This record gives sequence, structure tokens and C-alpha cells, in this order.
Amino acid sequence: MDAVKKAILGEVLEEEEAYEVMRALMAGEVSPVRAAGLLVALSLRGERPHEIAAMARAMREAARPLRVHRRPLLDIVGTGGDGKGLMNLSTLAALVAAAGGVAVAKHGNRAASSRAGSADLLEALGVDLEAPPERVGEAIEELGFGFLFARVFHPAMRHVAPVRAELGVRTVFNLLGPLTNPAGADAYVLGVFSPEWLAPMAEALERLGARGLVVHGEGADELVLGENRVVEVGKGAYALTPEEVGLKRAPLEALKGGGPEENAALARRLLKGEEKGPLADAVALAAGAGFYAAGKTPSLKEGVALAREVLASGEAYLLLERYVAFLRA
Amino acid sequence: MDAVKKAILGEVLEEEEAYEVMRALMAGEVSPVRAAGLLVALSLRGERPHEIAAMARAMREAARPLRVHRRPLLDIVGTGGDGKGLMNLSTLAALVAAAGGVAVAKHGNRAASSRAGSADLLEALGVDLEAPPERVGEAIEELGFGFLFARVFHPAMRHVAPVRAELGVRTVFNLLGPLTNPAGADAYVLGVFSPEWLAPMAEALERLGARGLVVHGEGADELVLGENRVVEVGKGAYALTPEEVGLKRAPLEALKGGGPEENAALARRLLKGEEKGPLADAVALAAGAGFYAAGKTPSLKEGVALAREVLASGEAYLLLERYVAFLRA
Repeated sequence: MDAVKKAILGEVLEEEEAYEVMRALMAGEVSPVRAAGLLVALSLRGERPHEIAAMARAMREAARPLRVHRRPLLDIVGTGGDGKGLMNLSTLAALVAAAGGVAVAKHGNRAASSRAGSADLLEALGVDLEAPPERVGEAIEELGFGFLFARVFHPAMRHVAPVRAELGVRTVFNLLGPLTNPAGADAYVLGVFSPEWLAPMAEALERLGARGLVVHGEGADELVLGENRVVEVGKGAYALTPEEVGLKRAPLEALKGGGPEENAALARRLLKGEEKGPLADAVALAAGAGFYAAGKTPSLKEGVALAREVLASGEAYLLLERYVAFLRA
Repeated sequence: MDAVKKAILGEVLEEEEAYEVMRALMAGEVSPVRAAGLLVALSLRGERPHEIAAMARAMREAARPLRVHRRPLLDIVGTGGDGKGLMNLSTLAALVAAAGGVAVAKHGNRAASSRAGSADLLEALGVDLEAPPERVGEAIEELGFGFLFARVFHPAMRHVAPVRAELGVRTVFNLLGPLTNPAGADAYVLGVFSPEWLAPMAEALERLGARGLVVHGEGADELVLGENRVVEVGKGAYALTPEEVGLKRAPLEALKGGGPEENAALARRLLKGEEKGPLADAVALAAGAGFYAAGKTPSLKEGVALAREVLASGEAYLLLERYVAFLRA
């Protein structure tokens, strides 16, 4: 029986079938009606780690090829859809990590008509999102940082997004986004929207041959200055608080930021080491987890300590401008 | 929240939320993509009786209106989709019931599966399927019989038909068909494709203020000359065998039909009272369940005895002819 019909029927898909269904979606072989039915059936059934990993493979394989030598290669990405609208700090944590000596290939996208997306912020900072995949790869090899704009690497998403937007609910694609880095990143600080996804996503990463931390910060799909929950690949689960790594707490509101126009100005002051409020602490936290995930520092605390020093030096801003100029003719 | 979204999320709808969802669909306000999604979500978590009845009322409200004064008004119909291609026994049984003095408003359509649907049979017999609704209502109150062609009464279904065919699976619409009699029939012999739908559908009919039996016969969505399962509105569940109503068993193969003309040929022999084989027994069984559901006979046994006589009298054929001509008058 057809793999898509089987999914629509709500039956659990075997690894091969799950891969086939995603391959067809990415190949533009599934009508919107069936894509819609398929996605609803999976979100209601509860996608399993083996299905998740296999579909992740189908997606990666369908993307525009790009190979990078730099290793370890870190990515600080989230599943999105936490439903809170805080300032995406992953992008800034990525720049901090790259400035700190870790090769980074940050997977990102635009905020669905919200302008609060990583892509939106970088562009506002001077990043020409039109740069071909080859040039981005070159930036990763030479500068140690690259921003992988999902539109550029995943053509089929132009046809999937409308289906997702109309369904208006979370689907398997929220999980696959972080698991489909098109540069082959192998170290992660992957945030999820609900704690129920920490364990299964950690296994998904392990299945894909990756490592790092899967995190969740009190409802948010990113580390916050509160009672974070974490799951380490190759290790287990545990809580991570600010005080534990030398940082003090602060309400989520302190990490809300503001309008897409205001976020850009903040980013600059943050990367320069000018801004030193709760935003600078949450950036250090995620960057620290990155340093640790990629093996740059032996512990999370030393990772955060490095991130604060890097952030305070302003070198992360010099890297951003270096990258901006690198993409220009 | 939005009713359609709540459905897509897999949550049980409140009755009026269910009414609202179907009203939007029939009004053509739901994109085929969100429609495909809600339909899959509903079929997967299981539709409840209160939801089914509410959606049925919504659907009835969007159909071309037709009011019939004669009561009780009997309909012998099934959910269809059982894949067996049997002769159109319910249409013949409906005519036998009408020849017995019970006002009948039989709901039906052409068989897309292949051919030889209730509408196809009657068309071959000369019924003008295009006869306006107001005309069919005149026949019902004058000749006691009428065929309600779905295509003619439910133009709004064109907004949904495409999504049902594309999904390729059963949805709530397979259940609503028999619950949307355009004439407001209140007595039923309603067949379902699977036994698990007997009780929920009986409850749905009760909520709709209707009376009668919901039946299932060894895989078939109608009464067969075998071990039948029944759930009567206001009485409960029970098995129904040919023996207890004075009939003899026989295999489904004997109830097989064929093309529209062939089916029309047999229909002529049966209604004229010339063919006394298994087909005659099956027609009597259903027509008898109809007399009983409509309150014409105090029991199924008596209804079957009356049905056998009416069929053997050839009276049902005279009625048909009176029907055809009436539509051409």
C-alpha cells in the first residue's frame, strides 16, 4: 500500500516508509490535500525517533548539496513554535561561538510574516541572504561562520510552508528543521518547544551521528535564565540553572526584546559587549552550551565563562561585519 | 478557539462547534487544505454521536429545501463504501414499502465506485434524475414515493467532494450521507459498512429525533440473507436472521448485481412479482424492516410477511410506473 495513504490512515510508518513519504514531499510529488492529511495524522499519532530520523535523512538528501571540512561544526537551532515570541538569541549565540573559535553553520529561516526570524535579523545587519551555497560554505571554511538560509537550501519548503501555515498547528517539520542542517553540522544546542521532545530529539541526533545538548527553557524553545531542562546525547537528562554557571536569573520578559527593528540595534550593542543586561546573559548561556557541545571547553560552566569574555571583547561583532563584507562582491 | 483548528488539533468538538465546522465547510469557507486536515483528524480520533448529529443538521440546512407533510416518512439507505456491488436492494425495498402504504423518500446517488448505483438503476427505469426537487415532493405526497438524488439536493457537497476523493479514505462524510435525507425522513433502516458504527449511528439518529433500525449484514452495508446485526432506536442491539422472519439463508453472491440495464431487468422481474429467488427474499427482509421502522407493522416478522405479499402482488412496479410518468408529466 502507498506510504502516504498508510500515514493518512494513522498507521505507524516503518523507517523505510517514513523516508519514502518525506522524499515524495520534498520531491514535490504530494498534492496539498494529502500533504495536509499526512501531516495531521503524524502530529496526532506522535512521531517516533526512528521515523523522525529517517525523514530527516530524506530532507537532508533532498537539500542542495554542500560539504564542509570544518569540524566540529556547531549549530544552535530551535524547533520554533514555542508560542511566546522572544528575541531569537540563537543567531547571536552562534556568532559568539564562532568568534570563540568554534566553526559554526547556523541553520535559519525568516519569521513567517513576523520579521523576528534569524534570517530577518542577519539581513537587517548586512547579511546578503542571496549568497549562493558555495560562497556560504567558503565563509564557513575561511571565517568559521556561515548562515544557512533554509529557503536557499530547501527548495521544496516553498510548497510545504503554505500547507503548514494553513494547518496552523505544529507538525513534524517543526522537529525536522533543527535536524536538517545542510552543512552537515555535528554538534548541537537544539531547543524544543515542549519538554516531551527533549528525549526523542536527543535520540534523533544520536541516530544522525550528531552530539550536543537538546534544551528547553520553561516553555521556550531556547535556554532561558530560569529552570532549563536538558538532555545530553551520549549522556542523560538534567536541569540547568543560571546560578549553576555563574549567571543570575531574570524573568522571561527580560528576554522578550521587542520589534524586529529594535532587535537589530540590540544585536549590535550585544555583540559589541555594550549591552550587559539579561539578554547578554542568555546569549552567553546558549553560546556556552555550544562551546561545551562542540568540545571547545570541557564543561558548561567554562563554556559560559568563555562566552562572556568573548562577548565582552566585542570580537563577535567584528566577526559579523567580517562575514557581511565577505559575502559582498 | 477556532473550531476548525480545534478539530485539526484532535480535540473532541462541542456540539455547536461541530455544527459550526460543517456549516463553514458547506458554506465553502474552509480551504480544501484545512478541510483535508480536519477530516483526517476526525476520522483518526473517532467522531462522537453528538458531533455526527450536529454536522448532519448543518448539512441538511445547506441543502435545497424540501418539506413533506406526510409522516412517518421512511428512507432505506446505507453509508455505502462496503465494496461488494450487490443489486440495489434498498431501492426495491423502498418501492415495496411505498406500495404497502408507507410514505417513502429514498435518498441515493450514482455509484462512482464503478456503476449500478441506486440513482443509476432508477435512471435506467426511466426516472428523470433532473426532476426539480419541488416536483419530487409532489410525487411523495401524491404517490407516496420519491427518490432524492443527492446531486440535485446537495449542491454544497461540490465544495467537499474533491477533497474526499483525493484523501482516498473514509471520513465523517461517509456517515453523514444517510443522515442527511433532504425530505426530513424520520423512519429508517440505515446500513453501515462496519459493525462498530451501529451503536454510534443509532444514537445519532435518536438525537435527530428519528426512529428505526441501523443494520449491518456480514460485511455488507445492508440487510442480507445471513447473520445480521441491528441496533434499534429506543430498543437496543440484537442479531437478525432470515429464519426468525420466515426467510431462508443464502450467500451474498446470490445478491450480486451488474450493469444498470441488467439491474433494471431484474428490478422489473422482482417488482412485478415474477422472481422468487434469494433476491426476492432480501428485498422482503429490507422492506419488512422498513414497515416495522415506520410503525406500519408491530414487528419485523409481520413487516416481512407484508413485504413478501406486496412484492408478489406486482403493486410495487405499478407504483414505479406511476412515479416515472409523474416526473414527466
